[PDB]
Amino acid sequence: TKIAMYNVSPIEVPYIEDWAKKNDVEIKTTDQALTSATVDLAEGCSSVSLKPLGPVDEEVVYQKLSEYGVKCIGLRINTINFDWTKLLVTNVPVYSPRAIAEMTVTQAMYLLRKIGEFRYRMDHDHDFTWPSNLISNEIYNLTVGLIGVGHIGSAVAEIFSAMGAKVIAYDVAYNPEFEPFLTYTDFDTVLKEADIVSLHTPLFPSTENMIGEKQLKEMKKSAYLINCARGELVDTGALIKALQDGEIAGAGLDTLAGESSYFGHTGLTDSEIPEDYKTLAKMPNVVITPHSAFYTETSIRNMVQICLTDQLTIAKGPRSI
Amino acid sequence: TKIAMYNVSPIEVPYIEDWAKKNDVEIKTTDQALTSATVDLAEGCSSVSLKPLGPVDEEVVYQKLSEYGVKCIGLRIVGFNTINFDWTKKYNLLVTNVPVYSPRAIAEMTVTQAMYLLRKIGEFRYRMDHDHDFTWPSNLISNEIYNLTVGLIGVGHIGSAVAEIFSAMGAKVIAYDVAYNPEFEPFLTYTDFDTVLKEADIVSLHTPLFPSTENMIGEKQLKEMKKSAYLINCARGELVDTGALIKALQDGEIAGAGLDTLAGESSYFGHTGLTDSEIPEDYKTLAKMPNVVITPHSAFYTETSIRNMVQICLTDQLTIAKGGRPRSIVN
Amino acid sequence: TKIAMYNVSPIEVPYIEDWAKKNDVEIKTTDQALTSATVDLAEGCSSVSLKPLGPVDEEVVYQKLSEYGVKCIGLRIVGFNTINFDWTKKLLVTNVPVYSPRAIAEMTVTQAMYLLRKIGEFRYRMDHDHDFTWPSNLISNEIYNLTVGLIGVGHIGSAVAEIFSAMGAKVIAYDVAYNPEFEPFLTYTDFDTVLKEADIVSLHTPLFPSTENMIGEKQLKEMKKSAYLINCARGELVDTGALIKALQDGEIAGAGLDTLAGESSYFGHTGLTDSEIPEDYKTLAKMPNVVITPHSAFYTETSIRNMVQICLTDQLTIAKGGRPRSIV
Amino acid sequence: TKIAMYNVSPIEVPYIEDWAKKNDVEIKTTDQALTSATVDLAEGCSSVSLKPLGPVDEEVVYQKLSEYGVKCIGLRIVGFNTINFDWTKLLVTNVPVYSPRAIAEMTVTQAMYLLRKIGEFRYRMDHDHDFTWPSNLISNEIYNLTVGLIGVGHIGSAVAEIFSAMGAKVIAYDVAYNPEFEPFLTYTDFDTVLKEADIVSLHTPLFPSTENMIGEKQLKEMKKSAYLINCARGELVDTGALIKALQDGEIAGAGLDTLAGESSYFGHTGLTDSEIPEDYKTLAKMPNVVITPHSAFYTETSIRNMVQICLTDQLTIAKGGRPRSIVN
Repeated sequence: TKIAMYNVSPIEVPYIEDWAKKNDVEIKTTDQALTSATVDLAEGCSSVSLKPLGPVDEEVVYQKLSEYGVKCIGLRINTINFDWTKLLVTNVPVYSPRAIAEMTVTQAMYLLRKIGEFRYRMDHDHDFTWPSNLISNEIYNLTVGLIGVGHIGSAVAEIFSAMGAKVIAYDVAYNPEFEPFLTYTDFDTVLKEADIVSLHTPLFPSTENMIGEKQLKEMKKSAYLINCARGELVDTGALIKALQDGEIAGAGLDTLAGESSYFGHTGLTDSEIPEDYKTLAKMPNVVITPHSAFYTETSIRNMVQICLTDQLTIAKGPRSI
Repeated sequence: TKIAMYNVSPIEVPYIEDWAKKNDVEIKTTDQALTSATVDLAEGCSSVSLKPLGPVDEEVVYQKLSEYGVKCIGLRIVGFNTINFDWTKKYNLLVTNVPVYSPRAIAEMTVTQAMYLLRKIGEFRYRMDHDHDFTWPSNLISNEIYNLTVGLIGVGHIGSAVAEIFSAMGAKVIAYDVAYNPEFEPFLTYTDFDTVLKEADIVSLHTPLFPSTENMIGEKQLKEMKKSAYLINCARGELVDTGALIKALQDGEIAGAGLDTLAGESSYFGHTGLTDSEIPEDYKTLAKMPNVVITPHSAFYTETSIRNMVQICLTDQLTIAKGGRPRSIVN
Repeated sequence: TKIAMYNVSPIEVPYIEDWAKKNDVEIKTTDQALTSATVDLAEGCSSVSLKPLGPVDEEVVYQKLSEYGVKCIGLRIVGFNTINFDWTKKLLVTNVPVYSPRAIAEMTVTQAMYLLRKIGEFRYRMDHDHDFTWPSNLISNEIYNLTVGLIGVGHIGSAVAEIFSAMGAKVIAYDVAYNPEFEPFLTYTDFDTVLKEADIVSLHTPLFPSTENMIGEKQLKEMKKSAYLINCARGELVDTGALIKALQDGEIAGAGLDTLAGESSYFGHTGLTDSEIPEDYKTLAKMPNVVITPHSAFYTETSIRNMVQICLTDQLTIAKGGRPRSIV
Repeated sequence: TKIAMYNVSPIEVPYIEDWAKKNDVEIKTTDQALTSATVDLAEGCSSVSLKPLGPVDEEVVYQKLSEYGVKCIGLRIVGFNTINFDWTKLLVTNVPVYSPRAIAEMTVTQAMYLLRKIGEFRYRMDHDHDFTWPSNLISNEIYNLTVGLIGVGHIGSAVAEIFSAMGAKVIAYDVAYNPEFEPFLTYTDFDTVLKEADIVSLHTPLFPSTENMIGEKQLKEMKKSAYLINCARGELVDTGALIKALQDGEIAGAGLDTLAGESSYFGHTGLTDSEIPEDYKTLAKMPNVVITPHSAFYTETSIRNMVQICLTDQLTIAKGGRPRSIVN
């Protein structure tokens, strides 16, 4: 059984070759996205694997898939026109909840200890003193609020509750197994009571700009906001006003609305990076990361490996569909 | 029953009045140092309490103290170097300190720096802001903490608290202490110094500072660490030979470092209006490094810490007034 | 809208009356099973709700159901096998898949800690020998120096892992399927190794034909003499004869059971003759290194609350042409 | 540098031998108390180690020890009442902290066993032949419960870390404040602990002022559903009061490792019926009580630490150290 991969980064490669040899399956690979110009590669292959940057719109790819004997298209992570697939599609539902959870916790502790604000005082004003307004506090004294909790949210809960924190959380769906770690309550209560706020809901039209002005005047003025989920969840401009006028204490971001413009690219001009970004990046009580929350060996390993072993069971007869 | 308080900063005040209500003790307060000028205020007090900025230099102070009948000089800090003890025995004067005030403050700073470094955060921001580069390079992939072993040198209040925390998160904690405490076995495994350095993905210092501990971390010790590993010092600068740490980072002996305290820190931390002349190249060299984070000995700086420095001090002195001797007494 | 409930227990009532006054919904109830007779109360209902002990084997029930404009049968348990599914082509079926993982994880843990401390063994020497000494063969250990092994790890296996891991024990586990969300709490490994290394072996696979009698002689001899076997899963995972033999010979050090092969005769029954109660129960039950409970791992307020509320909320969702995921 | 050891038991033997072997000391041993016949063994030795059952009250032994030229009496327990300090005039060292988690774990174990009603169920199964689930034997998940500690030291705090990890709310009364401890518990007053906890655990030391600290008034103050755990010291509880409160439904059950008046039979065999007390028998017959014979301490770790902390203390003595274990 032969497999054909697409969109591969050099970092995915080692784990690919480790699976290739471990499951004793022939694998062919390439960094380029799957097109009509690269379908020729899935010859013999029991499956094609993608990790798409973009839509695979043109439909003759599918024609060639089922003509070549490909049983399945397996993603490593909606980019698939599902109408044309009537081939089996698969995804990678879960790669490392702890990855994004750990980034979340990290950004929140950095801000809490107000490290960014101290380094500014130190480096620009040359002020190595301890001001009344920069006092910090222990994590167990705080109560954390989560807007949306799934695989990523719950890992965040287990960690903070473990550190002694009260976690309170709003989700439209009751999972009982989470009760050891958090108290379910309403949206507003979460915003009102929480010293750290972490976004973990999905992205839908209804959820776009979930967080804007109201919310921020509504947060504790001493609260920090954490978004390791999707930039479209936050009204960015709103955030920027909120921060300036001090309606929150800080924000930690792994993502911003319109991030695809510059996240993932290199060698940009001052002109190609947006001012809202440039403005936040400059705030000592903010931290931004280039959507890197997902980026651990475990994430990489599981993005490749889950999909290939799946792909092996499809060259014979799993839940990923 | 009366206590005189010195060196009070605004920030202590609410814990001060708070404690004075909780216990029914009368408190006189001042933001000034204890000297010949101000010893007056100790009148009819059982104890004075300080958070000193310098030696208590004047014999007169101690004499006039035991002459008022002040039983004890309570410090609101661990440090008692600022007290002349020849003279505290000469005047039959007790001295107390606050040795333990908020271990989780520091353990939490420790963890925070570890995690920040581990997620390469400062290194991404660098690529972002200065090379205008937002890609994920190969060498900046991170790992989850439950896959790592964290290594403590010195396991005291702070060390064990680091252990309970990183252990709560599933990391393996190994540690070297000269002293065995069964209390800590649920959270760490004791090993030897050499091994802690050798096996650890994170090395965190928590031994006290002695002559026998000055420069405990040096060239040989940074050579023995992993290329991948991070050095954390939220303990004391003097544990680290700074030049050596610089050399190690530059030479890629280790991957990064988190510092709350520096050797020779005492001449710049907690100063303002410094001009480049008065801040060292030591600190400058470390601070431009994306894989280094430095805080200004702020590991302790939480409301719990401040509060406890007030209240632990004041109840220690209240029990001295009552005729007790608290273990906070310095001998 | 209307929902009718059968198999209701006194304990369920408050939680139900709460969902009821909360959702603006009529609920009519009865302690007795769904049948030819009692189908008559499902009139006008969007749904019925069951917690059955027998198959609902009468066709008439189903037909009169689709006759009343009843949309769904919602089980308040996991096991939907008490439904004939051919006839449900008339009718939707929902279940309550997860209600308290932790209820069972905490029973599991309690029984382990109890044997590990040898309290039943001590009370035996105190009460029968008038002996209050402390013998060599009764020394115990701290949980963090022991390694806990899981055969099968689901919602329950992971909750258990979470707890033990949190107390500082090492956890190993065998599951046919890989779940990344469990790595902070356990290490995956092979079946054999779970048995060979563990000090406590707990079972959390599901009952299947290919799984019936998972634990027999081979496996018990392979466990550590000092190990403890926990079954808070399903009795049929364990061959009672083999278990009895092993405990008797010292091939394992003890066992905690909430469940037993054959248990249906007597679990759930009162006023029993000594005949009505089988000898293997009485034999394990006479042993001080055994603890047994009557299939109440599940039994907490959280489980009752959630078994009622999840199922009703699902029924409402289906009363509004919703389709919550507990469609079966 | 040679050591004499007294009171050794079969289980200690191995850690003794492994430590003498690891540190190059010779040790001599004997199972009887140190008195004036066996003192003859401590000749040439730099220190002794006992684990006493009753007072060393012979003066020959003290001055014969300082004649043989021994420097300290190392105890392998916390309890020093047995050494006479008039006669030590000789240093005395004890072993103050040997395995907090051993006691904290018995505390937790007993607490979970109670909380899950395994004893009450065992009674209904074995005496009533009743294998059903009653309303009063509904149980609860630990994270929904709150744990109150009277007294918080090495042990009470270890109990706190454990219950905190499981997600319970922990609260404690102590006369002293321990910053190290705020992550696991919240300090408060005595009344409040009794008033709000679903489990009460005793961890205060025994002092004249603490004798009968939990008695009639305090038990009326606890909740009908609360359990009392005493893995601390029996004289802390008024057994009469406790028995009668259990009888009246003032509390829901209790878990005990120690009893006011235990030293008559705990650690003995084989008593007559007259020799095991009425109170004990009353409690032991209560399915909602659990009683272990002061085995809370009794682990591998504990035995080991008792031996090795004492011997190494004694070795730092022979080379001229004066370790903090010195009690004068």
